[PDB]
Amino acid sequence: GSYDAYRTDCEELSGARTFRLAPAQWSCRETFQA
Repeated sequence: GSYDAYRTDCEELSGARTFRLAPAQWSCRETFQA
């Protein structure tokens, strides 16, 4: 994972989302705009 430490968030948002959908929906979408 961990594409220059940017998508290291976004791999939860790809899978772990089912048990997150807000506490982690706070980085991939805006730290680099997906």
